[PDB]
Amino acid sequence: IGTKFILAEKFTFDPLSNTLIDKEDSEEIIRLGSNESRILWLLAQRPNEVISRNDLHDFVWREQGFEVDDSSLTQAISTLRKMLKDSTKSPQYVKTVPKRGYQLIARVETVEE
Repeated sequence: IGTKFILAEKFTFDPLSNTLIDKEDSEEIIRLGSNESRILWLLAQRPNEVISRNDLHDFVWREQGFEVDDSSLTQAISTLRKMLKDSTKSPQYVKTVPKRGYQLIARVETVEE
């Protein structure tokens, strides 16, 4: 329902507004793209589960909404990694599973509804 979460105890994420605000820098606010938010939505609906490209497609196919096509899955993941300021060579907050999809490792702390 757009419940606010803190990611990785480093960033405050508002799914409702689709924005990420760095806890260490309140002036640093990054807007999240359509498919980029679709990923985190599926992760919110499937905590601790790997989200595939087919899963993303399923979300798009569901409801009466349409895909804006801001970016691909992998591209959206790259953006998410940048937004969370994760490691390039060995990310510790975003996990990639070969031939399965992607899974968020960042700790998810409930803030408010």
